[PDB]
Amino acid sequence: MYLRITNIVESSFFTKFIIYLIVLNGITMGLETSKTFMQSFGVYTTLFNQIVITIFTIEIILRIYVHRISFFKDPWSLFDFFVVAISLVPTSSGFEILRVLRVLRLFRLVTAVPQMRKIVSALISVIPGMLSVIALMTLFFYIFAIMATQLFGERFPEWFGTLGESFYTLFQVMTLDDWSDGIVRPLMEVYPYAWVFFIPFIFVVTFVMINLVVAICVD
Amino acid sequence: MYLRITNIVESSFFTKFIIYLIVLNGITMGLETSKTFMQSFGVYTTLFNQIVITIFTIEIILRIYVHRISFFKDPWSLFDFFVVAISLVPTSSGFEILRVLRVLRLFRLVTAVPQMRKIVSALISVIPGMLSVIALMTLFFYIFAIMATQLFGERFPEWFGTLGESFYTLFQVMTLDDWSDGIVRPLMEVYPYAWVFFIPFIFVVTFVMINLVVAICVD
Amino acid sequence: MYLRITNIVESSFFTKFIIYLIVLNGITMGLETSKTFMQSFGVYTTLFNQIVITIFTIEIILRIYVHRISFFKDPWSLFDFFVVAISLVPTSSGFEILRVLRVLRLFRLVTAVPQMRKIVSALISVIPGMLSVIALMTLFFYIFAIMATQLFGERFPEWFGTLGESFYTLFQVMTLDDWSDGIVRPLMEVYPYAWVFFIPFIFVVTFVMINLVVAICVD
Amino acid sequence: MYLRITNIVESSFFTKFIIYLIVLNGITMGLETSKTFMQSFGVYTTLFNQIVITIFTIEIILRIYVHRISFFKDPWSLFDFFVVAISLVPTSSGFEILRVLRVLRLFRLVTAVPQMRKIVSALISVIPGMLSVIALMTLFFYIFAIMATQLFGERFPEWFGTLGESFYTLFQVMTLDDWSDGIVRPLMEVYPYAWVFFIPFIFVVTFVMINLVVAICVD
Repeated sequence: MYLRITNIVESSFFTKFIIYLIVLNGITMGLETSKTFMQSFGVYTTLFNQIVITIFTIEIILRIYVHRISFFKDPWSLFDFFVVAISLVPTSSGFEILRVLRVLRLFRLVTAVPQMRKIVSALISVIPGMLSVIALMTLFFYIFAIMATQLFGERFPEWFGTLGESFYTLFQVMTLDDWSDGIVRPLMEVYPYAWVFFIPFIFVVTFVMINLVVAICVD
Repeated sequence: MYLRITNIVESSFFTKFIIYLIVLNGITMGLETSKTFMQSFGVYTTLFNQIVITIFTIEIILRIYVHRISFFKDPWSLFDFFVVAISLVPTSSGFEILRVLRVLRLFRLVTAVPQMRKIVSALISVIPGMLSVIALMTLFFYIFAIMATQLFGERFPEWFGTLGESFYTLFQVMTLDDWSDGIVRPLMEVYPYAWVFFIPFIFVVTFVMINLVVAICVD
Repeated sequence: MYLRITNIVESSFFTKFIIYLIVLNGITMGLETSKTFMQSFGVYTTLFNQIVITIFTIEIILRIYVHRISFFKDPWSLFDFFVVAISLVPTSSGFEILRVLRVLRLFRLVTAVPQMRKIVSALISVIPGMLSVIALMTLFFYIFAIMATQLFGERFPEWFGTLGESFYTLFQVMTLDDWSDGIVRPLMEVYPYAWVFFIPFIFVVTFVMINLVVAICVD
Repeated sequence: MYLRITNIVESSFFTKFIIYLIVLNGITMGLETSKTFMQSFGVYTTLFNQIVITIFTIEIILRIYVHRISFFKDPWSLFDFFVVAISLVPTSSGFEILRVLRVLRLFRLVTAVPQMRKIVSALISVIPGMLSVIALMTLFFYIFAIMATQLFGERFPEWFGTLGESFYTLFQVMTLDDWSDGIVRPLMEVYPYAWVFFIPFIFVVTFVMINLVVAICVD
């Protein structure tokens, strides 16, 4: 039966039938958003969904016989597996992000369709060249997040009260998001020199970030 | 008479006459801005305006006899047709954007003056090589926009209450506009973990955009 | 006496003496900032200031005899004349920005010291290659500034009430400065679709600007 | 005994033992952030800290015998000396930033591990080719900071009242942070033309910054 199904699975029809369902379930998921649409055709699309979920597990079963070990060493397939598994965790119990994480199956449109895979791959490939810098920065953040917690967290605990809070705030300063009127002018009403912490933080972090883009512009 | 007008239309004088009108009609449109000016020369200009609109339909009519089918296959010519067409819908009925969309005719200074054609074409030409990325992202936006509507739309309906609302908010976060103090800090007073949605969102989207600029800086 | 002074003017000591005065006068101007310093040594400083202003006119007089026409065809010389000229209009009358525009003489440090000249020249030289795009942009801004004034200036005159206000507001959206929570979200409370005006505006302008940087990242 | 210790110090075990304390002390410093953690194990980790602080002085003492003058001409070594010395200044007297500056020792993970060393060095190396620009800019900032103090500091002392405040505010406009709704729109309520100061300042400064990135994307 193997070559029979290996011929079904590898069929152009099959790959296109899946791509056809993704665009439908994506279109159908934009509709589940509408409280109006749901009052009318809610029962329709709850079923249609569970239907596609089966079809997708059947496929993942079919795809596994045909590829076996080869399949659990394919990034795009591994993905597809975990993304369908999520969609299988009952519409109940645990966390309800699991109900929400179901929308991640629409990323299969990236998986199932080449050129996308190409483009995603193109992107992902740039990351290893970035890991030295990314490491450097995270060390830097960690170091500064610590200083700030112990320098401003007493008076300013919303923003710096906890190590995690300082991380969030420092991230916000890095994106240069409302950094002065939002964080540093306030801080300075109590700690006049806080500028001595943040201006250097800004230079270094933006400098590094310029460098990193230039590196991605030469590899 | 065909060649008579093909020599009128194709004449340098004809083109320079048109360009001359555009600059005048453009100057006059900055004047229609002044409620003061309109109270004095308001009548002067409304007529000046209907005049140029005629002169331009005459030209488009002329330009078409000289080119026939070659014309409705020229971007720049097609443009001026539709742009002049907008300005033909009577000053009344329907929507009032049509009255406002008239000033689109000043883009004819781009259409009728070389160099601008060069630069605009330079620009437009870059877009095809971005279509793979642009799609990747729009798929991404669509996915996240759905996640956010169902994760935050009950408590935060201004920002995430509807799929389209979420598009806009997500757009704003992506342009890194007031994202933390404006949207996520508020969100977190109710959903402590919202940062788990927006920081990853910020990374991907900022990553992708650097790559896109670096790609353009290759092609 | 000509070659005598041409040997005075062209002397290393002369130039270095001038550069000496620039850095001294520049330091003195930072001190003129202090309301304290001025109560103490304000008199000390205003005389030294007028002294420097004399010396500089003397120099500029001398420099011209030694170059004649050659001088008023030197950008950097023209600058120095026009900068020293500003500092010559008496401490009284007309516009008082003239008292303030005096501090522009510290740009003589760019003018009198090479390498700076190099760097400045390096920068300025990039400009000609940008003028087609800068023209493109100004036309774009002019067209949208007009549309916005007539679409929004009635309900929102602070931001769009006048052609000039719209220019300013459009510039601000372009710097992506507080654009959503500051301008468009407000606008939309009255004009739900204003997003159809600003998102396209934002795309084009940010596109064009990226193109301009890559263009510069090639020449 | 020299070659004995020169074989202790230069050993793989030595180097990797130091790296072990850094990642341990660094972990231990994130924990001293928690006032919870400190209420239970505060005793443990103050001593652990003093332990590592001894070990680091012992090590720095050892490393100096092995290198003598060669060491005080190594940037990376000099660093570790200063950073350990900071951590020696008693947990008392003077200022409290010295207690806080202790966390700078976690930068030894950069110093004591290559690739980091490489990356940091790669970055720093880019700096000297920026110094003409960095200098140019600081002249410009100083000039405009002076102008602003005398144009806006009377009515607007929080933002432009003092030379240093003008520097800070100018920095913020340069990072394009809340500049319009935060500073210039306000300013314009009193000085209508303030846009004539900040728009040019924005152009020059944003221009220069683009040039500097393109420079770094050449060298």
